[PDB]
Amino acid sequence: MEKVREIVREGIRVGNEDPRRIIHAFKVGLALVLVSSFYYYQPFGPFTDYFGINAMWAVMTVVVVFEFSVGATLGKGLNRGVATLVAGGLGIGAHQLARLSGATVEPILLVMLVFVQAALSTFVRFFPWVKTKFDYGILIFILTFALISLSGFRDEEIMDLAESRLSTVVIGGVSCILISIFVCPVWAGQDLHSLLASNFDTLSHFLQDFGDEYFEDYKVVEKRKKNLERYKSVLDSKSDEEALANYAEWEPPHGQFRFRHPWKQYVAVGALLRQCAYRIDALNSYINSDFQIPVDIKKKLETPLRRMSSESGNSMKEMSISLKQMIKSSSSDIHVSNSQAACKSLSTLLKSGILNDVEPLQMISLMTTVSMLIDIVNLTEKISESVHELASAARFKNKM
Amino acid sequence: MEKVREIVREGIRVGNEDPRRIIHAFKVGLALVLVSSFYYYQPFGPFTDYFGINAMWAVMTVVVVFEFSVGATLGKGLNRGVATLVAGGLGIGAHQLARLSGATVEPILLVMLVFVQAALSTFVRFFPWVKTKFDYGILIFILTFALISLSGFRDEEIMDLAESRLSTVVIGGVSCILISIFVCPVWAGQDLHSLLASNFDTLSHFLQDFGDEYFEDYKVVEKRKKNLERYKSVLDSKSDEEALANYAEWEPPHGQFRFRHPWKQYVAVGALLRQCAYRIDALNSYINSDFQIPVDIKKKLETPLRRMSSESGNSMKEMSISLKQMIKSSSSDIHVSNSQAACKSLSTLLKSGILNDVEPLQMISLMTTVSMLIDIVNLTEKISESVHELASAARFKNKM
Repeated sequence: MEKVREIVREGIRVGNEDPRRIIHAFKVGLALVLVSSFYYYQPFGPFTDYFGINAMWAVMTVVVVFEFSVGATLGKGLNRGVATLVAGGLGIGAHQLARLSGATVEPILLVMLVFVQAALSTFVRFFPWVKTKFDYGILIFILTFALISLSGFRDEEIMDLAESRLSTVVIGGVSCILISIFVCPVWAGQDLHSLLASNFDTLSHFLQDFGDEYFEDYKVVEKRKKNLERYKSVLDSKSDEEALANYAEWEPPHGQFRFRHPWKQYVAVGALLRQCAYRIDALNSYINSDFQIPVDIKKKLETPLRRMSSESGNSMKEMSISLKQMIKSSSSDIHVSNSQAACKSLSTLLKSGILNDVEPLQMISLMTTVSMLIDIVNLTEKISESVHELASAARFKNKM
Repeated sequence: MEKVREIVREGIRVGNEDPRRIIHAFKVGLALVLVSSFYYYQPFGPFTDYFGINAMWAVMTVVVVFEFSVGATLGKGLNRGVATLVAGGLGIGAHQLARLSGATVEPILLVMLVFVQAALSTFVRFFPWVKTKFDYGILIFILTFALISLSGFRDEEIMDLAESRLSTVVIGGVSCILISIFVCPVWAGQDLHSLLASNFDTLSHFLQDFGDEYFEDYKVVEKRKKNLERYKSVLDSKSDEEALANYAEWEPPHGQFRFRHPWKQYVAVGALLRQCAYRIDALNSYINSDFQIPVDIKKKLETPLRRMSSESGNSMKEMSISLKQMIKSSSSDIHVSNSQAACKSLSTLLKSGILNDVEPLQMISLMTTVSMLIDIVNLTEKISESVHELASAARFKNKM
């Protein structure tokens, strides 16, 4: 049980994190049973079934194609479909050519043609473009060509083999797509939105908590995690955005995400958020440092830093709220202009030379924090306007 | 041609970048032909071949298993093997149970058992551990179980189906592994080393070029790229290290990488390098800023910054050189101790209060750069000792 206790604790962890994993776990079985039921009771027309494997290949297709998102299954399905089709055309042709050649030189030319096309496709699988969109496609290309040709089958049982494999791929993939679209869908574009909104939320949290904390047993450790991992989640979430983007470019236009939709913008805004998290990471590194500033000097500058920090955090919150609800807004304008005014005020206060009573090491630490905050304000401005452009160029809801 | 000109330019780009992609492109075809040649001319013993698909499944295995690295193919091959074996045991058993049940309630219990095991395995495919090591394994588990059972085959043609699919998977995978190991190998551990060494190299370059540049039409843009992307390559190279690590934990102990080898250390050193690149990124952001410091004040502090920058860069170069050749060294010691001395010297020079002639905005910029450099020195110390521990705990060549 002790290993079983371990596994059930981790299983229920993954469970309560997200129930859609459970619903999808059932969707797979539902699609499998649906397909096998189609092939047991022929609904209207019994096919050739010349080899007796139609059911085997339909189930192999369904297991291999079905993925989590809706775009993912749509992509694996479309790739598998078109790839098997074209590879079938070429396989039929090449085997006809081989029959044309001779009787003892048939296998040798079959070998030659398989070698050439397999080598060339494998080398195409190292491009960047194909690697991001259609690696499974080129895989099935190689697979199906060598499947059709190099099979030790007579010259007459190929005109049927291709149609068998092709029709099976079609019907299996279509079952997977329809189940995934119309049972309890899991769209990737929506997940990308909520991921973006989670990033913005976490940053706003840190900014407020910083405006509180920079001027103050095991609970220290709880708060340490409450600061560290909260933002660090943004730093290690670049491949996930990049993946949800590739999947989301396949989806069909559902409820609120119209057809021509700008995902590349979502990844660009991702990059900007990543830079803001770099800066925040430096700030946090100072919060948990060893050389520590006397509180009085930081209190000498509490005020403008307070405004800048709090107002940047409010602006991030406004962007998150306006995005997670796909609603259009303009509160970011005032909540960023206030921070600009606070920045110029801070510059003027620095012009007063009030810092002429401090040892320069403390000057190192304090001026570092000042610079980090200033850079964050500027980046928040750019993010604000970029997100504003994104929303406008996507037809968000101007109802407010 | 114009699209073809486009594609040939990109093809030759990917080509000249790395020729091992071409050699591997040929390795795939060589393995395919080898397998089909085995199944055409039975070398010693003709199998049952009761269904006429042994060649089809052998080629499907070879195309699907073969990957770039050596660890990758070894992993996909081992997963496919053990998974098909265990799934075969269960499929045989369950179909016997179904025969035990009845005659018209056979398909229903078959359905039930497939549903249960498929659903459970799909839900196991959401763990973290299984997701990093054996996702293909659980995939083939589901695949082969439903393949064996839900196939519309009589109760007597299963004792042969399992052995057919299993022996085919074995022989195909073994051909792929042997070709990939003994033709012109592409190890993943070696790639991880050279990736690490490339990271260290790029950082050293930036440090030297910074010690030159911080105190100075289209050529500005060439140098801008020569600074930006050089280090930015380290920032977006976390998933690649993480992937080469998973692949490298499968490889067999070849020439210089002994059996028990510490890859997790290579990823940890990766994380530390990533932090150093964060700092460097802030430095570069200041280099390309708009508000610009008058040169004279920076010249007031050129000297200790010069030593610190140059010596950290030299220390990084020493680590890279000692690692890329798997040779052991101790030049890092002196080349880091010199930087420590320079840091204390800089602190003392700051104690002279020489900075009492500067407007505090310039103080913001200058103290920011000072702090970045100091933090980089400290991180370089930690990286130095961590890499030193790594080398020692891996038995590097103490010949110098």
